[PDB]
Amino acid sequence: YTRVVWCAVGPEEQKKCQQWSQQSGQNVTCATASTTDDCIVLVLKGEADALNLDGGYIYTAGKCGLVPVLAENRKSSKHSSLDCVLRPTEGYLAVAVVKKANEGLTWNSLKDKKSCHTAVDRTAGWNIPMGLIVNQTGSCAFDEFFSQSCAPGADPKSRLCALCAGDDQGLDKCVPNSKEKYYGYTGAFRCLAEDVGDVAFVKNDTVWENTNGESTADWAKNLKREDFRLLCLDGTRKPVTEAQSCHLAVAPNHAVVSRSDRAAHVEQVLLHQQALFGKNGKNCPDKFCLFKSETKNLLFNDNTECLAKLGGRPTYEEYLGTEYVTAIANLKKCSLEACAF
Ligand SMILES: *[C@@H]1O[C@H](CO)[C@@H](O[C@@H]2O[C@H](CO)[C@@H](O[C@H]3O[C@H](CO)[C@@H](O)[C@H](O)[C@@H]3O)[C@H](O)[C@H]2NC(C)=O)[C@H](O)[C@H]1NC(C)=O
Ligand SMILES: *[C@@H]1O[C@H](CO)[C@@H](O[C@@H]2O[C@H](CO)[C@@H](O[C@H]3O[C@H](CO)[C@@H](O)[C@H](O)[C@@H]3O)[C@H](O)[C@H]2NC(C)=O)[C@H](O)[C@H]1NC(C)=O
Ligand SMILES: OC[C@H]1O[C@@H](O[C@@H]2[C@H](O)[C@@H](O)[C@H](O[C@H]3[C@H](O)[C@@H](O)[C@@H](O)O[C@@H]3CO)O[C@@H]2CO)[C@H](O)[C@@H](O)[C@@H]1O
Ligand SMILES: *[C@@H]1O[C@H](CO)[C@@H](O[C@@H]2O[C@H](CO)[C@@H](O)[C@H](O)[C@H]2NC(C)=O)[C@H](O)[C@H]1NC(C)=O
Ligand SMILES: [Fe+3]
Ligand SMILES: [Zn+2]
Ligand SMILES: [Zn+2]
Repeated sequence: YTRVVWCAVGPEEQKKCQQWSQQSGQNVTCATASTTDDCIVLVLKGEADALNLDGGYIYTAGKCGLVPVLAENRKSSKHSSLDCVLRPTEGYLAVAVVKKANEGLTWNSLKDKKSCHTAVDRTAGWNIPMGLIVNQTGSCAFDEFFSQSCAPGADPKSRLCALCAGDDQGLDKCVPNSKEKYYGYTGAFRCLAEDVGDVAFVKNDTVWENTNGESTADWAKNLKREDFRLLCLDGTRKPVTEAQSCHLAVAPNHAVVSRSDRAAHVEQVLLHQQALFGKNGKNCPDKFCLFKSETKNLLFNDNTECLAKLGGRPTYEEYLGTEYVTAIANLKKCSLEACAF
């Protein structure tokens, strides 16, 4: 049993995975697909074992029978005595971010503006904001709400992809993987930073991690936190320090999923793999770190301190929470219970 097949989304994740594979002595090997959905299909077919997923994708995976295994745990300030692996996860803050200089833009004036989304089907980038917008407008036409968008995974010729940029060669426009310039947390924040969009749907951490010298990347080098504002549901604008009083939702952390017949073994191997290449890993600062990919968030989020045990051996619904599961199901009616594949 002792060989885990990890699924990588896109060529950049594939490269990192290959490095991990070499360093793990082939205890981990690599399968690769173009999209997260395609990776879930590989796992369902038994052609890969596992991958780490945003909550929106956990919903897709879970409807198809895949189970949560371990969750991303970032650094916190509660349960400080417990080991990271045993410390309870605290979830992240889904936010809507704008430029301070874009004065008078509020939650209530988002119609017909330009939006930047992590990807279709993702928690902070899509399910939360679009679910909120569908409810408030009483309309399923979320594809006509914003004048233009970058929402990787949408129809490339549609307005929802109009702001996406693709790769260096301008290939792979609006593809839901790291090849797309504006993909994921960092890509969506870049879309806002460069004024391609008026609003970015990301998480609190993303803003902090890419401002005030935290990034060094060419587009982020010079970005200041005070130049950004958060949009609150009450129509107010707040500095990015008040994320706890001005968010769209609290999201369940990204988590590893696998088939239930492989979950126990995937868990065993990963706990060992992070002991070697995780935050305080025996071979991280010397050979390879599993949670570092130059602010690109490949395979895992770069802010992951460890993968933590779940406890309560939760179903995918228990992991996501009944509050969030029903929120997706209400949004999915616009696009009742079955596997998508
Ligand atoms: C978009 O609107 C949806 C419909 O109003 C809404 O779904 C509703 O969510 C609430 C709260 O999560 C559910 O009410 C629940 O209230 C308590 C929670 O403790 C439970 O005891 C009840 O059993 C009940 O589940 C509604 O049932 C649910 N409505 C429907 C028809 O599914 C979404 O939350 C809204 N989406 C967003 C993103 O806000
Ligand atoms: C919004 O996201 C921010 C980025 O994740 C986050 O700020 C981070 O908060 C932690 C503590 O919660 C800080 O603490 C770290 O640094 C100290 C020493 O400097 C260490 O002792 C800790 O172990 C820990 O590593 C981070 O420095 C800080 N990150 C940055 C770059 O500012 C906010 O807390 C988030 N806001 C909300 C409301 O959740
Ligand atoms: O919903 C019933 C179900 O809840 C489970 O707790 C949840 C889940 O496992 C956690 O990952 C999640 O963490 C947070 C999430 O962002 C959001 O739900 C928020 O409201 O709360 C957390 C952050 O404050 O919490 C979920 C419950 O809120 C239980 O583990 C499970 O036993 C129960 O059946
Ligand atoms: C690859 O996996 C094997 C099997 O788990 C590892 O070998 C084990 O090492 C552990 C931890 O030090 C010991 O408890 C076991 O006795 C070993 N088992 C066997 C059968 O070899 C190995 O350490 C892993 N290698 C890497 C680099 O990940
Ligand atoms: Fe997410
Ligand atoms: Zn809240
Ligand atoms: Zn349970």
